[PDB]
Amino acid sequence: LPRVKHTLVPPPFAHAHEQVAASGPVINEFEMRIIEKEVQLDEDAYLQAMTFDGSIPGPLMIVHEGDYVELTLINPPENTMPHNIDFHAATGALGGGGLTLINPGEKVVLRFKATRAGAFVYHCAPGGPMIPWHVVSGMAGCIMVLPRDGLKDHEGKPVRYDTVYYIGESDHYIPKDEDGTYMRFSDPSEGYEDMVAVMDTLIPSHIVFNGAVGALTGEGALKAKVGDNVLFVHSQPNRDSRPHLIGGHGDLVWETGKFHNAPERDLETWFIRGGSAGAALYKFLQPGVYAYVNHNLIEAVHKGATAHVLVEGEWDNDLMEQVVAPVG
Amino acid sequence: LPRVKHTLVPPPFAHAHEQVAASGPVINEFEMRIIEKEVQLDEDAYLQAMTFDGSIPGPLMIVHEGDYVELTLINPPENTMPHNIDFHAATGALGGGGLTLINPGEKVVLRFKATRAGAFVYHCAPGGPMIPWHVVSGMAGCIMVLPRDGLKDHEGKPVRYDTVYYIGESDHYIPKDEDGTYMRFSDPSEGYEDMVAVMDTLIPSHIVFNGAVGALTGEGALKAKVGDNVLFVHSQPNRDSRPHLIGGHGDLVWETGKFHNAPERDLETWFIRGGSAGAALYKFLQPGVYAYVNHNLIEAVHKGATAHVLVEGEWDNDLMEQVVAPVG
Amino acid sequence: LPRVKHTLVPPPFAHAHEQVAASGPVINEFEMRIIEKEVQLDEDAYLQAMTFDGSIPGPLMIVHEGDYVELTLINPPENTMPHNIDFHAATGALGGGGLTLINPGEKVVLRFKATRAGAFVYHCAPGGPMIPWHVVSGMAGCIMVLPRDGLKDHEGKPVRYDTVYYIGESDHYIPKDEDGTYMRFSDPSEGYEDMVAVMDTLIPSHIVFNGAVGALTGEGALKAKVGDNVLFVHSQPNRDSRPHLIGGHGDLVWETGKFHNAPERDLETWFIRGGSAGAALYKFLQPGVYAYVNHNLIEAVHKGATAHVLVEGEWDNDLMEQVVAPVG
Ligand SMILES: O=N[O-]
Ligand SMILES: O=N[O-]
Ligand SMILES: O=N[O-]
Ligand SMILES: [Cu+2]
Ligand SMILES: [Cu+2]
Ligand SMILES: [Cu+2]
Ligand SMILES: [Cu+2]
Ligand SMILES: [Cu+2]
Ligand SMILES: [Cu+2]
Repeated sequence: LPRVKHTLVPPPFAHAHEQVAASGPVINEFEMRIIEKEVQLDEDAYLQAMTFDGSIPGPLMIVHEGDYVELTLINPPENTMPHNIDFHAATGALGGGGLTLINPGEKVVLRFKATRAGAFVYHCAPGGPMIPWHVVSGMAGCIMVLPRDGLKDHEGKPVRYDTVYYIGESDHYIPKDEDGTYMRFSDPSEGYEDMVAVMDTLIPSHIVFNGAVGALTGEGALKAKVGDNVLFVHSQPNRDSRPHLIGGHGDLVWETGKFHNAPERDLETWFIRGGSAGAALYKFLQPGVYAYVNHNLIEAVHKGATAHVLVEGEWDNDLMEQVVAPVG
Repeated sequence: LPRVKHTLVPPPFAHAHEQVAASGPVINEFEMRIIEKEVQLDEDAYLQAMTFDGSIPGPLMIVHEGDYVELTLINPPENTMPHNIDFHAATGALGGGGLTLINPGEKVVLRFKATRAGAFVYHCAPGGPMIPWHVVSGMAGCIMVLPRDGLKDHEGKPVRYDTVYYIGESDHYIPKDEDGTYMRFSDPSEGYEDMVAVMDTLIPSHIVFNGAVGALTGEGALKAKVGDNVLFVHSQPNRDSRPHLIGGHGDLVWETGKFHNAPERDLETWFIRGGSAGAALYKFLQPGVYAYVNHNLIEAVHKGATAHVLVEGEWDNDLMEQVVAPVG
Repeated sequence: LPRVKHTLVPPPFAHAHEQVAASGPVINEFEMRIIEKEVQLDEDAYLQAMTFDGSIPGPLMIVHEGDYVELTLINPPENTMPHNIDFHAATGALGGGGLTLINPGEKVVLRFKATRAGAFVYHCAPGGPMIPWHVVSGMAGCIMVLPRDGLKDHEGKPVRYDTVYYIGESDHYIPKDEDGTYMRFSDPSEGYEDMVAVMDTLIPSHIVFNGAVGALTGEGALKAKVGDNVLFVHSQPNRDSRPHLIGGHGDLVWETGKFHNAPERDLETWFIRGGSAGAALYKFLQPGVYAYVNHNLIEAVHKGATAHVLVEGEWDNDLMEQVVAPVG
């Protein structure tokens, strides 16, 4: 088979690809380095992060149904623990976790057949309590396996996107000291027992897109223009989310994320099950600012689950118009 | 276009309408007044409420797909803060929020095209932390945009309801003093910081239908008779719910609430995503008392998410019969 | 009508049955005894349990659509409270709860027509605060009503399972003393007020399959072989779950659990609404160990929602292969 070496890019962007496969099955070669590091989630809050390739979420991989995926996974000697990878896209050996456990100073190569079309979570899952802990420390991403002939709507008709954005949502459990200030540690292990107590409450201290509060706002805002059909691929490896595009809709939504299932239409809010990725297409109709949020608004605003989309184009008063401006 | 002025009625009832549109597109004129006021949620518990039209939820609006909606929104001078409105039914300007921000002593008129069929949440969303706070203080309702030719089942066949009820479910976060008694305040602002702490736990103190524990029980129980096809439109603007009609089913369920998607059948329990409205039709077969509940039973019973339906008619022993009464 | 007396077996197994009905409608006779008893959930944790037939979950009943179900329910004199049963499968009288309330030292016989195909929760629901309390003390099971002609896929084609397993997931709220140790009581009533406080937080202390942490692991692991099509019927009577078969998929998934609705395909993770049962079929392709988990991984690992499946057969390197073993 032909082998294609890909260069991953940081989320929310995606490496170069084509929606409709240009070839018959290929072996897609990917490489990722595991990076443990403290990251700043908010002005007053830090996480002892464990990442694929230095980003939360890990980068998006895009392949086609029937392709193979060959991952070189490296755990550099400066990391402090073993890691592995479980692809929900894959069949067998706990998604690949049972064949990819590597100590710092080791690498491994896993191949699997992308037999099923859909956006899928991949995440670290080293065993026992390590499993949730690695995941809630940021060790999860997504692979999108597109049908070879691209996406189809509820009627089996072609649908093409102009832009794909990968929104990784992650819940985190940062402990606080007696003074109510978030705690900081030398490394992940020193913070573990304090983090476990917060985990056991099941209440996140933070719920973020692209690894930090406000990551996808300001300079990081998503960009589009009126007329663009945009695919929003949204992962949540540990906890449910309820995405909503404020001022928009889900034109075609695969909330369970698997492309051979008929999508729903016209959704106001959809549902991402913890442990999964979903996808929604919207064609922008109005210019302006949009917020993409988890529509538990406390999670959106207090916990950090808000992104912005900035949309260029011309306003359509037939869709919406302020007939009388605020007046006494 | 023809203009139709509607008189809203308090939930769970709905203003006069016809399921199948009597006309081609019309401009539907609605007016609502914002009312801030303390409301009693339970025997020992009060909320500093912010409401559309003095009710939690705000009243149901019913229009048809392709109609326009023209809302006059008034913030009377006796209120203490700015408010706006975001219709999930609408396209652009954050659902209308970006064009409807009004100070006390102001009004605004917004028009939008109801381009998509479904039950949709509308809610206040003034910006930043104001967003969840206004919503969890009760500032949310629903608009139902029916297909011009009325509802259709999974086979595209006409389905007609005899009665519609709008069940608005709302989560609230009432703080407690050191003695464990729920706190009361002079106004919403005086209660804000205490309420924020409860919000951050993500645990509601109360989860209610129609604005109070027991609101839809006793005198407020819903009414039907055997043979009635009843549409239950159920909103939850901030948090998930899992409705269940005890002793019944969802005959046709649009849990994501959008009428051009095929409904599921025969559901025991369905799922309303926080930030959305869903709808379920049931044709009553047995007389008696039914409870309509959020089927997290702790939320149903301890938090307040229980309504009753009282159904007239004749019992059918073929469906169910007590063959042997309780005996030693 | 012909009468068929069934002998229930403890979960996760199912009493003898045939997927395709061998007959026209029959009256299915079942008997269950209510057993109150302390059960051990984990090494350090006990529950004051209330059970159908001495198991959490209660045993699986299997019938066909259009059959009748006739339950003899016995509350032996050694129990301390009244109990009843609500079948979500049934129509009228709060699912049968209104006709089955029995004191210790009493029995009752309820008949209902299994008019709707699907997996359905049954649970005790004696009234008011008793409702959630009985349920979270373990008093819930499942009845599966199969279409008379067996299961059909998304295209209406026959699908046959080789094995069915009933996974009952239950949330529990065990209180802790000042020393942080889980409390133990003489009986359910002595533990009630302490348990209520934990319930009101909505945070389970434990979330288990088959009634205990690790119940479906070790000796209790589920068994299959490559090529087996296995139906996983999964109930959760009070709280949502998000099942995932690690290293596998849901080939055909009815997450809302009702067999006349088209199933989704290729799911990584699916969603069981609290108050419902869902079902997923998977045909095993790789041998080895699988974990079946609630994919909130904190719930899976810290709270107890993990089961194992041990699968015999031959490994297929085309699906997955470790191309390079861990190396420096
Ligand atoms: O619809 N914005 O919460
Ligand atoms: O089915 N009543 O919880
Ligand atoms: O996919 N195992 O969490
Ligand atoms: Cu790891
Ligand atoms: Cu996983
Ligand atoms: Cu407001
Ligand atoms: Cu909204
Ligand atoms: Cu009971
Ligand atoms: Cu129930």
